[PDB]
Amino acid sequence: MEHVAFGSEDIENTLAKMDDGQLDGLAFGAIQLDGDGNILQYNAAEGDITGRDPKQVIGKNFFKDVAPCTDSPEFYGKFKEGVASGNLNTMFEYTFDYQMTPTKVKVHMKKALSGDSYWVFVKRV
Ligand SMILES: *C(=O)/C=C/c1ccc(O)cc1
Repeated sequence: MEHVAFGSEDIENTLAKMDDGQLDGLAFGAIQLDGDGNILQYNAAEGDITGRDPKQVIGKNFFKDVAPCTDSPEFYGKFKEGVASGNLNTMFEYTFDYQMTPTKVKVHMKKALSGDSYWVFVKRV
């Protein structure tokens, strides 16, 4: 493992050092999105939760193609408000149910420290 707790206050600073391999050492799912919702990074824990193969989803649009069940005010609407504002820090439960067994999770979206990119962190509940 990497030693980082889900929901940690300074998670964006800790995950700024991780390349894709390091991200694969987290205890929770982690996705890095650009401001349009294209997938930049997608770790092994997330693939275990959702069934997606990480290298096959990087470059895809999370809200349009990968995760249409999240294209809603309750998930994508929060994301795009945060992108537009340039600030995002929200944690909520959600169900992932697209071409998969419905899976209840806790989601934490947080703007990355540098640049303009956005983390989506996920764990089972
Ligand atoms: C709903 O369509 C959710 C889909 C989904 C969520 C999270 C992922 O990493 C992959 C697909």
